[PDB]
Amino acid sequence: DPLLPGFDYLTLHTSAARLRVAVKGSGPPLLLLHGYPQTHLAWHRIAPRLAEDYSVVLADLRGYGESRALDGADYSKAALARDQLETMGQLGFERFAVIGHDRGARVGYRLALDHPQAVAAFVSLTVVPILDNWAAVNKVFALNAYHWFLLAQPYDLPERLIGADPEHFLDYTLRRMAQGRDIYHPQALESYRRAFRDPAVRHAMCEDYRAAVGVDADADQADRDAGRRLQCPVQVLWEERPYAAGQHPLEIWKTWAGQVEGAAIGASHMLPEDAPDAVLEHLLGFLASHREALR
Amino acid sequence: DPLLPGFDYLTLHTSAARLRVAVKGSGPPLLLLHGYPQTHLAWHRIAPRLAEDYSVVLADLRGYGESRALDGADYSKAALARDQLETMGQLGFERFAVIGHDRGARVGYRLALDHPQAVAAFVSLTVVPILDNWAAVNKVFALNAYHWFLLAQPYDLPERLIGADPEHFLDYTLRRMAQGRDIYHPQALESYRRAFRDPAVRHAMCEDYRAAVGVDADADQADRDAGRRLQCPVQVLWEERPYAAGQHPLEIWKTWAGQVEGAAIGASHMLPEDAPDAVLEHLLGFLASHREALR
Repeated sequence: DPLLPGFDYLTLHTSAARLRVAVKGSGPPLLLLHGYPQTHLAWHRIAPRLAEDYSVVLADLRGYGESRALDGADYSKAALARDQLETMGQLGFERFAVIGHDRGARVGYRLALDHPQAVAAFVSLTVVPILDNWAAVNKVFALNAYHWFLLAQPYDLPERLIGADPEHFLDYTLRRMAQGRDIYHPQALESYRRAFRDPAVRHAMCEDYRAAVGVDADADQADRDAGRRLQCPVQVLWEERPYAAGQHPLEIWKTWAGQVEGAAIGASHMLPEDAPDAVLEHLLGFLASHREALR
Repeated sequence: DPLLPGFDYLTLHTSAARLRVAVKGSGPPLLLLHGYPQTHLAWHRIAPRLAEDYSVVLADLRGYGESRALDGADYSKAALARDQLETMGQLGFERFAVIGHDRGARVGYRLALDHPQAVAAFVSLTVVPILDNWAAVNKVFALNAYHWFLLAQPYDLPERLIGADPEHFLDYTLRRMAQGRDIYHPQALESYRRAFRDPAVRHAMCEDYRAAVGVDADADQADRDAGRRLQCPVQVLWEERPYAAGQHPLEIWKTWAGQVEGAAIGASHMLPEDAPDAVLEHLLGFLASHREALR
């Protein structure tokens, strides 16, 4: 079966970037933002169903997939959030919903915090804000999430290590993230592979991880200091696994937003590809219940 | 000037290993154990002065330098501590002092805990027990010490990453550890380089880091559970830098031993090569004050 039947592939030119987007549908707009180490194809099992009722926009994040900075460039969440405002603006949308997974949910919440008039609703798949992740670091988190600390090392240490046999590191990572499950469509896999083989993409990924340690975390701290919260309805869909005290995703989001719901999904971290029907059921229910927000 | 003038280079055959040792001197025995990513040459600025008054034994740790396991082998601190008992035994010593740096101080304290009748005195350069290190893990520790979490990843992930351009990773690490200071004698450097270019050595280093997460930490927990402490005089020489509450090396050692002294040294982590005269002053003073222990 076809990946993204009827999606129109575009390149958009912004002030700081050349961005790959794919679009389909009619009605209220939804922007869907993939994570690491993937691309917009990560949404292939979800986006077509959504395009039956909504305007659907899929982007590659700056530096990932086929999207690229024009330059020394800024790969901070704030900067990639600006990319999203400009992308949706050009396509004709000043206000829209945002559904993110992994790094894209990080671009998502930054965008909703910086530009609350632009974000109608926000869905996070598997993510809480980086400020909360950093406070929870301990031995087992650093082991499970070792790459968060390797990829943030100064330029060019991690680029040299991951750049040696790129496809091997890519595949290993993907298998680990999926808990060994056969969820990667063979054609989407070659797309994830060719991006990771591009040294520019690997560099942009490292820059993302550096920004997570630094400027992104500073931004989140300044918001918590100001008591600034997301102003729209929020849904969080999380991986079913134990959460320590204070680390439950629903409880964490409730400290960032006045209007929060969510649900556990019995699949791996890679929710879009591993549990698309479960996710879709919750997404569709959430967007329906908040159709007034989308107006 | 010559590295290790008058040291006799030996190979010793134990039950589980083929070990490189270098020896010189006469009088009470001292065993000196290097750290990562080095070899016994790391002691070249200290060992000759000590051999003027003591029997001096330098070893390469199992898997590092020219030492190797006979096999699937065990690279846990307990196992390498057994190597030390056997090495000193063969050379004619049933009881001896132990001076360790970095990983060798970890072999050292395990040996002193498991075999208190064999250890007359113990010096740690830059090290506290791994149980204490794990309890202190937070965001900045995982960034500073990223390799502790990369090298512990399942076989063969880290071996593939570090094995790509070995000498480049080796040199980078060495420069980072020395805080950019020109402390590496050009001939000792080629020795550290040729070991790291050996895939067997890189594998043994990863196994060390895995054992630190697992069996080593379990061993330390079981000792603390039993209230078992080192029975000999202890000296700790530490890098002059800020220490958080409960993390001061002197305070930590006092929870592991009844007889503890120490001092801050104004140099980098690589104390044997960066501050040999400062270290020697404290070592010599400590061994002199405890000459009754050495009997």
